[PDB]
Amino acid sequence: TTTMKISIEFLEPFRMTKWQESTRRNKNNKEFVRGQAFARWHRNKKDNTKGRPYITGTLLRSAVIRSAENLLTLSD
RNA sequence: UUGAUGUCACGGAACCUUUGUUGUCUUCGACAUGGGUA
Repeated sequence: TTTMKISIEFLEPFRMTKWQESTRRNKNNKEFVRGQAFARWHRNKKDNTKGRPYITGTLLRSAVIRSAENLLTLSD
């Protein structure tokens, strides 16, 4: 395998989801499903708010697939 | 700290209603103080 280092630079304030317990991270929780397009909060330990933000590779993948659809539309 | 053949969340105006307002002559006279003498 070969590794491609990337970085993302924001030009505007970005949105982030409210952290939720693992019993609630499923399709029947409206709050979790609505936040799936935002950034996430990670707690270092589940009983403390201490943590830091992150972005999933899945979301970037989805955005890239949409972009690829548009580019291939332009090139026929 | 994701999981992958499927994410329109740039898919959603913190928006809407509310009088810093009501009442009042820039006037006017008797009052302070605590003993003293048998």
